[PDB]
Parts: sequence; structure tokens; C-alpha cells
Amino acid sequence: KKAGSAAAPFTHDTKISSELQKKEYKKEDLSKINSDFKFWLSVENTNINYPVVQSKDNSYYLDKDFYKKDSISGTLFMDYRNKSIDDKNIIIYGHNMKNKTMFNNLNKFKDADFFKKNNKIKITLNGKEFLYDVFSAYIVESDYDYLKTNFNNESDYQNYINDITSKSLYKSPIKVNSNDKIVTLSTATYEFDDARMVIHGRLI
Amino acid sequence: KKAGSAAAPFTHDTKISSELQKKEYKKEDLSKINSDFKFWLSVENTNINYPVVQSKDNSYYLDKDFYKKDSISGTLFMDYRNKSIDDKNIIIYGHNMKNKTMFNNLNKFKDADFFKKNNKIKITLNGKEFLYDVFSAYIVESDYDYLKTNFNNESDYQNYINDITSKSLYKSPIKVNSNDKIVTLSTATYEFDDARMVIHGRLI
Repeated sequence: KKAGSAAAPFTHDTKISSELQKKEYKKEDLSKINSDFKFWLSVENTNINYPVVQSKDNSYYLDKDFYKKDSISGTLFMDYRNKSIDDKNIIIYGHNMKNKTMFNNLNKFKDADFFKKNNKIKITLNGKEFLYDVFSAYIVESDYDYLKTNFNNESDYQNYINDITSKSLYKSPIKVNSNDKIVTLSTATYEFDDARMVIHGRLI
Repeated sequence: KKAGSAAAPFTHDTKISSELQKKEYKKEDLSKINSDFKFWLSVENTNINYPVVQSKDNSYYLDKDFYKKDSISGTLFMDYRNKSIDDKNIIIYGHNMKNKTMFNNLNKFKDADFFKKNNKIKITLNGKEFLYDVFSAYIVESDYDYLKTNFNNESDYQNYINDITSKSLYKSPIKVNSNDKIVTLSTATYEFDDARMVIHGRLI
């Protein structure tokens, strides 16, 4: 009946994802299933609990599953510019799906209270967990690209931080400086989307 | 470089779509390529100029090209409920793509000045061209399901008309009533889109 409500495509990704959640919990090595795998990602009080891959660009995995087959949800993925631990800003992209999956829940950070509750973003890499507090959340337009992974100096990075901080829908009691590391979570799509969600966390 | 801007998947759909424009101009029979083919759709002062198909639901052709292959743009398709030439409302669905293809240009109707230009919708079927005047246009939440192909009586139909007329961002000269036939063009997607375009024309 409803346009784009058919079950089989969501079932595909739902089945793949949950199976991977199990495998991750048992500490199986997911990079033996896709060498593109980098780390696991979760966010407190969301359903965001997924693997993150990376490829040559910022598109391949939007409509591809963890086994590289076509899929409407895709797999979360790190920006292709990211290289290492040391990067100042880790950027991760995902669909906003209609059964409220992938990065859909990023929308919760629009609630004033949820945002004050200070839910953490969590990255798990080779059995070591890294935590980030959200200091900035906002909504951007289809072709928003103010998303930088690396910087020439302490000063450029500070300016980027001042900028993305001033953009926040809500003021956070966390000042970030040029010695911090940050994470950026972004909605992304091949379709036109003027309501894209952008979240920034600070490494605790 | 930028998230979801990889050329290749768009190239796939541009190639197909412009070949089919050439085939339709030549008056080739497109139902020999795909049985599901129904008619041709264009809209004045837009790049909307595509083939319309129908499956047995409202999802299959969202991410399938006219050769029933995976594609990020899909193929414009008619609501499965439209069975007859005497249906009171014909309803067609399409993607709002980032490269401004498919039903992107429905968004042009958000402009008061494009709206009052009376740009007509065009259905070409078996040689015969059928023309419609756009009398309502608006934005709807991801959920919107107030899309009805048929009605039990002229009172039910008039109420439907009255309602969708009230939603228009703009008032139109054109009065619609329960003896009219109408077309409905809706943006649609597997993702969450609280900014999707619905427009309605009236058969001339």
C-alpha cells in the first residue's frame, strides 16, 4: 500500500545487521569478512549499533551492504580521507532510513532534553573503546560540505571548531580546543535532502 | 569527494533515460522492452520527461531501472491501484535525486512564480496526448498516505478535492469538481523524507 513500505529490502539489511551485531559481541574479527571494516560504532540511547567500513570514495557503501551487494540501507562508512588514529576529525556517513534505522536516530539530538542528557558516541577498535560527548548538533542542506578531516595547523583547526560549534542548535558546556580530537556523524544520500543531520563529538 | 556525488550510478540512469527519450520520439513501442510500461509523462518547463510503469505494489520500481536492474534513481511508476482509464485520480511516484533528475523538479512548484505560469502536466498514451492544469502543490511528511485512486461517490470525491486544494501552498484560478479527472505526482523514497513534494493537476 504505502510507497516504499515493501518489507523485503529492509529485511535484507535488518538480517545482515543483527547477524553482525552478534558476531561483534562474541568478538569475532569482522575484517576477515570485509577487509574494508575499520571499527564498530554505537550511540547511547539510539539504535545506532553498526559496523563502519571505508572505501576509495564517499559513495560506494551508501547503497551496498557489508558483503558488497546492492542494498537500500547500505553500510555506515568513514570518509575516504581518513587515514589513522591521529586524524583530528573522523567523519562517518549513513542513510536516514524510513523504518528508523542506520543514522535515523541522529534526529534525536534535535530534542533539547536528549541533547542535555549527554549521550556518548562510542567507537570500538581492536577491543578498545573510545568515547565522545556531543558538543554540537545541527541540520544542514543537501549540498553541505563543511566537513574537514585534516588541518595544516592548530589555528585552522580551532577556526573549524569555532564554526561548527557556533552552528549547534543547542549550547553545550564543553569547549573543544586544537588539542582535542573529534568525530562527526553525518546523514548522507544520493537523493536530495535539505534536512541532513550533523553531530559532532569530542574524544573524552 | 563529496558524500553521494559519485558519477557512475547517475550515469547509469542518465544513459537509460535519454535513450528512452530518443525511442519515444521515434514512436517505438516501449512495452516490447518492458511489459509493465504504461505511458509517457512530461511536465512543461522541467526536465521531467520519463516513462511510467506499474508493478503489483508501490515499491518495486523505486530502485529499479526500466530493464528491472538495480539503480539509485529507479523508474517513475503508477500506483498499483490505478487499474482503469476512468480512474478519478492517477497517482505516480518518483525519486527526488541530488542531480536534479526524476521528480526533483516538482520542487520548482514551491515558487509562487513558477506555479502561476500554469505549466501543464502531460500524459502521452497510444499517440493521444492528455493535458492537465496544476491546481494544488505542497510539502508533506515522510508518512503522507492521503493518496486515493478512487471514491464511492461524488461527495467523497469532492471532499478529497476540497482537502487537497486547501493544502496547496498557493491558490489557483482553477476550480476542480467531482466530474473532473485528476493526476497526482508524488515524491517517494525508502528513506525518511519530511520534505516531499506532492502536486495535483486537472484533466483538460
